Amino acid sequence: RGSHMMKVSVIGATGYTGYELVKILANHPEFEIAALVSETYADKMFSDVYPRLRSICDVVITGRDYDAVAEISDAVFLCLPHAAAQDAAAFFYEKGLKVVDFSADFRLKDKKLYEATYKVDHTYPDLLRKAVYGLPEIFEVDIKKAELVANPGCYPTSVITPLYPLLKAGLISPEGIIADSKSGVTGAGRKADIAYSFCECNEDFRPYAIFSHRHNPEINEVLKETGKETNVLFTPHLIPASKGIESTIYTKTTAGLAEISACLKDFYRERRCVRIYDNGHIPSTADVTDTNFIDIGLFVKGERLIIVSCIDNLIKGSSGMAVQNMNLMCGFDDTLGIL
Amino acid sequence: PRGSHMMKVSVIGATGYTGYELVKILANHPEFEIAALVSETYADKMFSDVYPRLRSICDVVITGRDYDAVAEISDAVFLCLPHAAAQDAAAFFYEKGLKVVDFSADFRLKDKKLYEHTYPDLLRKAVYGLPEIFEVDIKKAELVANPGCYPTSVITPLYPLLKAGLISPEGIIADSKSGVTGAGRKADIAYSFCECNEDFRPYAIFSHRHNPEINEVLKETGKETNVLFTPHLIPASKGIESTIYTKTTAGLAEISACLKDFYRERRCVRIYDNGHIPSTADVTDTNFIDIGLFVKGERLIIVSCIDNLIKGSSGMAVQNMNLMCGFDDTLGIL
Ligand code: NA
Ligand code: NA
Repeated sequence: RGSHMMKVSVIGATGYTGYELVKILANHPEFEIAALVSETYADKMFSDVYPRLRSICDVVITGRDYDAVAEISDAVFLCLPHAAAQDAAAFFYEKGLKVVDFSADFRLKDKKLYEATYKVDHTYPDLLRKAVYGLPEIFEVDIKKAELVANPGCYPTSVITPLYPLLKAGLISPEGIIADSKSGVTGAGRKADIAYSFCECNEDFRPYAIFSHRHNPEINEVLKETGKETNVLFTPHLIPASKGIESTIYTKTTAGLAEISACLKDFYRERRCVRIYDNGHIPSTADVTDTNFIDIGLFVKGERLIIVSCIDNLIKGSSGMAVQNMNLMCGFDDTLGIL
Repeated sequence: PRGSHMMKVSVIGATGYTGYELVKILANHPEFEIAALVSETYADKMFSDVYPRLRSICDVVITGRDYDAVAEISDAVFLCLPHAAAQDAAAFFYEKGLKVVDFSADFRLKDKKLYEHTYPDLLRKAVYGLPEIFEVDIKKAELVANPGCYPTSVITPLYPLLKAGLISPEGIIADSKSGVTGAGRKADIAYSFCECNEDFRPYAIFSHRHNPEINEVLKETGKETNVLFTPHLIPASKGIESTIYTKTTAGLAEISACLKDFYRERRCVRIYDNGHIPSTADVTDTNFIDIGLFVKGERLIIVSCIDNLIKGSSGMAVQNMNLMCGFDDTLGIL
């Protein structure tokens, strides 16, 4: 209704995650957009860059003035790349804003692991200790008290969410897990690279980053929080489609389907974004594209458990989760303005 | 140009996507010459009425299912017929002395028990037509079962490694992905443009018919495997990629040496061990199988890519026919 209105800004607003985030913020009943920052498209209206939003979000894009942003905003979403994200997050944090950082810079509590993976130095160790990993259906208790939240990566969301309760309850082995995952091309971001051009990706399907994708350590670092050390092997693939992630996950269980289903449905019992199937239904990316849902299908044969996990990469894998995090930091329901 | 060793060949069930790709290859083949193209649905239409891309290339008039007429004008026949029909046709042309390649599954598994099958005597005689492995058996046969498309991408890289004992036979996982042409020319809502476009999905979990095919054939290595196979539908027309997870004790150089030695004379097999990752666009519209190899500690990851309608079907079928007819297996392909 506007009674608990808060001003929110987006830094790095013209990438694909910024577009999905603005779409949500525009219709959110308590967040009011204050600034949309992009150094490249400054002095243009957001609807000049994204004409689909003409007459819905016509806010004039401004340049990088962080003092300007802090003085007009209660909260900021950072869609910046690494390193720049650290400086901005640190600035807006001490100014007293609520901060959601899309980047990886504050996700990994282990500083050397970060520097080794991202090949850049981490210069805010105390802030790194304070940041909360933004998986709303798992770490809600901690997010509600946070002022700095590291938004999870898109592939880690699709793999962590179904595995977390089963590891913690001891129903699957922590060793030998294979996640064979596939994403739409929007996962590369708004890029001019030849490798992301239409003619190179259209009709093509490929693995990439074999034994080397920066999300594999994130998955295993977070799942350690279940009390069990994991060695998930993660391999991504590029789908000739704009949006959508599917993860096929292979595990070993001593339990039967009924117990595995009860563990997941009990753990996610109040979480409207989590849709769990145990009846033979197979999630596909079209079931979750343009939604904030995560769909999980369960299949058991003997000791083999296969999990199919689907999300929209830009919404449950990024912007929608970012708004759930912001909702939670602001005292709102996690699904406010979402579903 | 007609060749000095010309032979006549017919195609039964010619108007599906496998028949289309097969006709493309036959029309350019320097020795095979098309005699009949049979399709009860499109009889009395020219092949290029169904596939206008082939206009002025293959304008052969399609005929109905009169198998005596085919046998009288053909030295050999390709059967792209559905289950059961394929059994009677292959029994007929075998009696009449024709070389036969059957695209269906009805003659792939020697063990009748897995099928449950009429013609059990004939089932004994059918040869599994994986040309880069069973060449010996193929040349001496009169009935070949063309292998399935997914088994082709998975058996081919795993066979030598199991035989040489370089990977474990237990615990192998094949996570495989295919273009929609793998469903054949069908009027099903599930295969419509609007249902498949922009969508990606696993299917047939724990239940795809190609998965016992993979394991039955790999038993010929001397190893009892339990390959877990899961297929997925790509929103693209053609192409298979198989990501294969194995356990090895051997190093990259040894695994590579095994594969490149076992396939050293086989021009359709392209093996990479240098970090190059194959993609479906590298093999689409070709008869190549591209294999990438990746080792970390005890983990071997294999990436295997084919055109599902050519190397996984029609181009392989012409390899099998070439071999049965005394030609080099890549004649008219490379
Ligand atoms: Na709003
Ligand atoms: Na020809």
